[PDB]
Amino acid sequence: TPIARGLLRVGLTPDVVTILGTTASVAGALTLFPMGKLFAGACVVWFFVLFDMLDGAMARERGGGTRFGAVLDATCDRISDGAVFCGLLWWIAFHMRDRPLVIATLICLVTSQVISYIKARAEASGLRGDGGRPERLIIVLTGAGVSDFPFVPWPPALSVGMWLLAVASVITCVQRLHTVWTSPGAIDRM
Amino acid sequence: TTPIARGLLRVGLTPDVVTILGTTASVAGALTLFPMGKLFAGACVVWFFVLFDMLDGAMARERGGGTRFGAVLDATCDRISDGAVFCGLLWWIAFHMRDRPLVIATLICLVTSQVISYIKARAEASGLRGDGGRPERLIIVLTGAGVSDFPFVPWPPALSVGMWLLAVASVITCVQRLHTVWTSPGAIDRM
Repeated sequence: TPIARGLLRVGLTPDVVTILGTTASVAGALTLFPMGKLFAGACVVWFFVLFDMLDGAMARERGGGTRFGAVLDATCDRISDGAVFCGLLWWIAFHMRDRPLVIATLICLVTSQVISYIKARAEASGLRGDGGRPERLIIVLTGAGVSDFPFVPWPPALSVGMWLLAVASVITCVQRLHTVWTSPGAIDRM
Repeated sequence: TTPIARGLLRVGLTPDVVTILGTTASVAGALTLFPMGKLFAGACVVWFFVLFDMLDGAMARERGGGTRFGAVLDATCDRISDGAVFCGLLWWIAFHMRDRPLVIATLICLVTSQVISYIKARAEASGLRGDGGRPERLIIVLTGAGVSDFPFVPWPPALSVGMWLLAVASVITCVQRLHTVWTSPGAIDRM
């Protein structure tokens, strides 16, 4: 929060900081992961996960965020996650011989979008759509970093990371739709 | 074509069930045919079930109302279905062609097909608008695919063309939609 104050000082808006963080996160994911630099990629993506929380600190230290800022931040989280899984997919698909893992990665790619989508769409209709994102990233990035750990790496960790997530994510989808289903007013006709 | 909705309502099928079955058939088709290189058949099937999913709305109108859950489920299903189309096409492109830029274009399409819808849903969740800039997206990629695998007289390049246009168009759409958020009433008031 002193960081947020100093970033305000220089002329950065919260929106600008989100876009730059997302741009840097995406570039990191798409530069490092396809090269097999999985640990470095993981550290950079975690960094910019954390660094993007500074948008809220900056908004608070300006007396307020905006609705657009909220929407932009969320959209950016989706873009950034898509980019994480796409970089990992590139490494996995073209530098390994684990097609089941390619499948698991694609499931993670799609479910990371859909899980968020269900929430936003549920809210757009006045229903709830949460339950079951930081921990999903924790799983896949820890798996990757350990797989490529600078010492005593455990290559299987990527696959374990991905497969767990893929299952966990699918369940989350089902869970979230259930929360939609059981929201008050969900079944009223209009 | 509301008598199909009439008859499916009679049998006891709700719009929600029809949406779930249509989406499942579309996903099975996309993930079964596209990775095999049967692009034309895959495009026909996906187009079929695109149209077949309109029957949920027909049933809702001829039922005195859809439901909120139904809307959410139908949209969620559209997202799943689009992910499946691009995932099957990607499998084909990535492992049975030698076109790395085309893989990139397909991944861009894969992600943007989600993000475009997301911007809309999230803006509405905040009381803003987030539309403008899907039917033509599928028209593009599926036409490219079907022509690429067109019976007897195929033109393979049509796939790469289809994807590359879509990828670009899709990126354009994303920024357009955010602009519509930005210009929504109340969007930039600080709170």
